[PDB]
Amino acid sequence: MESQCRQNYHQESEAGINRQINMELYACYTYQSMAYYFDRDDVALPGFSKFFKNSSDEEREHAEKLMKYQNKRGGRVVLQDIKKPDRDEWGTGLDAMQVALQLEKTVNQSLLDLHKVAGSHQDAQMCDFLETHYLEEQVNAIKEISDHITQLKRVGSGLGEYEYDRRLDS
Amino acid sequence: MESQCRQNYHQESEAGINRQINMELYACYTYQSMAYYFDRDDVALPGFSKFFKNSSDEEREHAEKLMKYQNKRGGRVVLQDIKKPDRDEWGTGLDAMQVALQLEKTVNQSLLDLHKVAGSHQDAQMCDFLETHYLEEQVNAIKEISDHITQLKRVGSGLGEYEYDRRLDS
Amino acid sequence: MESQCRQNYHQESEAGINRQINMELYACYTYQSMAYYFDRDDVALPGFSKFFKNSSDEEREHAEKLMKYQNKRGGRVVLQDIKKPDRDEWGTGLDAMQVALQLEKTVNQSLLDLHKVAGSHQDAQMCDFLETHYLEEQVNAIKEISDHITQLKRVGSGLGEYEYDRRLDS
Amino acid sequence: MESQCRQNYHQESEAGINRQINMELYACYTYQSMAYYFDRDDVALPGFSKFFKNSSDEEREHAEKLMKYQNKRGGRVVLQDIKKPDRDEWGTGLDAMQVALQLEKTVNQSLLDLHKVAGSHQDAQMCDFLETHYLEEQVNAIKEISDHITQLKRVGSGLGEYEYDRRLDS
Amino acid sequence: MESQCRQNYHQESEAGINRQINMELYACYTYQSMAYYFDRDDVALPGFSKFFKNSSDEEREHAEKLMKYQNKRGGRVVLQDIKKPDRDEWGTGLDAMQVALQLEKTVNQSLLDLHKVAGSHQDAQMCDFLETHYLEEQVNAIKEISDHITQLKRVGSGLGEYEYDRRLDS
Amino acid sequence: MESQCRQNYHQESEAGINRQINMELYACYTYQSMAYYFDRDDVALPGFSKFFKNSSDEEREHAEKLMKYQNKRGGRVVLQDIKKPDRDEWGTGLDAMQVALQLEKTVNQSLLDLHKVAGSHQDAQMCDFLETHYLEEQVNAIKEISDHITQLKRVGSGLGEYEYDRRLDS
Ligand SMILES: [Fe+3]
Ligand SMILES: [Fe+3]
Ligand SMILES: [Fe+3]
Ligand SMILES: [Fe+3]
Ligand SMILES: [Fe+3]
Ligand SMILES: [Fe+3]
Repeated sequence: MESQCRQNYHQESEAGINRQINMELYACYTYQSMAYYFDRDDVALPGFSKFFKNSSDEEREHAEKLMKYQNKRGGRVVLQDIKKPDRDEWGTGLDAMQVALQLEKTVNQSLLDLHKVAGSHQDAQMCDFLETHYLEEQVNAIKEISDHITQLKRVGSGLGEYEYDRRLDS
Repeated sequence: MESQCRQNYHQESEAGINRQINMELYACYTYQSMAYYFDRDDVALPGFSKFFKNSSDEEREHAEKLMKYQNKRGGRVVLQDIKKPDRDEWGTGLDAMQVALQLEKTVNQSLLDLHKVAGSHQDAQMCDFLETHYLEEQVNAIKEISDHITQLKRVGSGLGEYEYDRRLDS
Repeated sequence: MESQCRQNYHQESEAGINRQINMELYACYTYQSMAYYFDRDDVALPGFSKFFKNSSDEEREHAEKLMKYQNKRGGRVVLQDIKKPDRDEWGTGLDAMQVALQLEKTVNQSLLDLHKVAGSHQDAQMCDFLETHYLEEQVNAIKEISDHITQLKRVGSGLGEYEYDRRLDS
Repeated sequence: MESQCRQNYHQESEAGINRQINMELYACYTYQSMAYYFDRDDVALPGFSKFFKNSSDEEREHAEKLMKYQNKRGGRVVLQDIKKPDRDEWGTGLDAMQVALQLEKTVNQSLLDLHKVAGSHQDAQMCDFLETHYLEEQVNAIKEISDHITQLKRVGSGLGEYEYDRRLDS
Repeated sequence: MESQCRQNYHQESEAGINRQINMELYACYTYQSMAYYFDRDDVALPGFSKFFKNSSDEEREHAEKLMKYQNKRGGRVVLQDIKKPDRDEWGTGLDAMQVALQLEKTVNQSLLDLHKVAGSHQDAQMCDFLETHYLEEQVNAIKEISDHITQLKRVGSGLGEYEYDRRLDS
Repeated sequence: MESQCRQNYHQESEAGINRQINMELYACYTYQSMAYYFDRDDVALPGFSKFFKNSSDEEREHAEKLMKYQNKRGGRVVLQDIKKPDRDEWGTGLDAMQVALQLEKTVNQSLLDLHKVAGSHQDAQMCDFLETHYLEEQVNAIKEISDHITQLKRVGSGLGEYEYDRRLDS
């Protein structure tokens, strides 16, 4: 029952998209966890909460665009369990930004590996789709989070973290 | 490290909220699956796709409001794996609406059991929170989906399903 | 042929809603009678006429919302005769307001008994529906009519009743 | 205590108006029944529901205009029981439209008999009142419902009934 | 001289409302004290001053709504002395927020005890009134003040307290 | 710890302001009592209710301006119990206006005694503050209430009191 759409779309690329979908949803869930961690009364950093809630929404949007792409190419979406996040509590604002940077680098490596799979099969359209809609945003997200980390080291604990939280809330 | 917020909030109610969060996220994931199933080129029902994408977004919003409520009361959000949906393909529009009705009844029973836990501990605020923000919407959602099922039986397969899809897309 | 909607909805609650529907329609009919009584040429109190016509319309709206609720829960609307009002003529403005207070207290007692039936079966949603959409309005209506009665005793017969009629017409 | 208004108003005409009031209220109640029948989850025809709810409201308005007319002429409104509708369930859309046509013809015959009573007593004003505000609308209502019946026979059961329901909802 | 309004309103519930009125007025007075404490020239924290003045106004509004409710149900408002606040000076911003949290928890416990009295007498309307207009706001107020306390511990004394004062003034 | 603000501010004037604060709050409480007395279902005079609620709010505003003035001058606000009002019920509209006149004259005498204390210590600014913001308003309030009393004697009991209530509600 090969899809009437399918053309130049390798089954390895199709499986890679399904793998990437689960990875994006995993990142979504971790950011959702962080968002409500910073909403705890004994944490109470609403700027960090908003930053990670927005990051969560953006990851969900990335996953759904991959689901849409899967269908466009005639592939078939196959979902797996979304594994719960690595921690239940995420420390300081700086701690969570550090985790976010490693998470974004993990998603980026996964996308770079997916791009290699697509290129190996001369899937020129899928390569450009990944470059345009995924790879550029990862480079921007990693730079932005790195800037946040550097600034959070500069301002220090206590009042410094409070002031940076105001910046994220603004 | 009992939260400075906590008052009249039983640990059984707190665990019940965490259980309900995972249930809402599970329903979210199933609706997300259906949404992109109806986006398949060999299904191609964009009205059903939109209906289930919106249902998915609403379930996500319900889960996040429970996470917010957990924090308001001084409880602690503890997330578990989001289990993948029961199926990979969802049949006809009528088939998927039937599954949706059973899913909504499952979430509703779970909320009714949660309300009993809250009432047992005379958690009057949590009872009203659940009634106002969860129980009324479940009654409306179940009626709406039941209406859809009846109409989909009336219009039948083929052109009938196409016409009802237009109604959901409108 | 149990409705596909039905969940946590006891047949005693379903019969109680049908009983309440007939009670609301009965109150509607009595207020309609009063409205056109005060439109008689030998009564000629257009403010009282308008007050009771509006009360009649509100009772009709309450009955229809119960019919809608019956359907939402999967119950089945069963209508009975609407008994004609207790009188054909309603006396003075004060007389009719006194009858209205007893009528509203009768409807309120009936709703309070219905709420007990719902609570007995742990129908948490139906309890909140009745509290939100019926019980609060009864408390307000009873206070408002009691205020009217006190004022009508203050102003007395003749010119006093005329002046209060202007207030209701305003 | 003959009303100071009364002139050229026969007691037979006055009783006939009271009879007609009860007939209009009866039709109101039957249409109200149909409206909430089509709101059942196992019927789920919101266009038919709206059509009969509007018909119900129009019958109520006709009854109240007769009550107003009774008072204008110096007659006295005397209300009777409103008998419950002939059925609890009304079948298909076509079935209910058929019942509506017979109901409207029954009300029309009753008004035609009332017009004869008025004319017999040379009540020229009451004849014109009935012609202008009741008889013309009955002819229009009967034609409109007959058109609906013919169209519902044309479109047939299933998808046809669904499409006509959309027309009534529009 | 039982009020013509009174229905399903127990004298224990009526006394409980009068007790709650005095409690709300007491909280009002304490917040008023704090507001003008932070207006002292040797304290000079106008953001904290505004926060507690607004809290004072909200407590006054809660008390007046209970007085209004007492009258709605046919109970009789009986006022007692408003006891002066526990202190004349309230320390640091953090100190006063700590006192506010304990004050709000005291009012909340009192309302929860009042809700139990109402429920014991199956006063369904009064239960919902308390849940809707009092209990939800207490949960929100306690969370908000707890967030303030956590943030004030984070920012520390001196410049930190000044910066948080700006936040409350904003 | 004499305030850095303090200049030409005698401790007798400072104690007098604290005494006046408690007097204004006492008047506030009495007017609040009257406001909800006229909201009783067996009193039901909403114009009088509004008049005394507004008078209550104005007394509260006067007290807070004295608290603000205390701080401006470097004095220290010291609050005492607010004694409950002299009565629980306030009779007729005329009765309550009579009590209001005596209350306003009591507050006025207290302010006149405070002005003497200030003048004795050549506190020229405090004298002008009291004249501008307190003494003129007392003369206006006493005249206005006296006019109300005279009018309420003119219109008499029953319909007259009702008509004057409309004037206060306007
Ligand atoms: Fe992503
Ligand atoms: Fe949900
Ligand atoms: Fe009603
Ligand atoms: Fe008619
Ligand atoms: Fe309060
Ligand atoms: Fe004053």
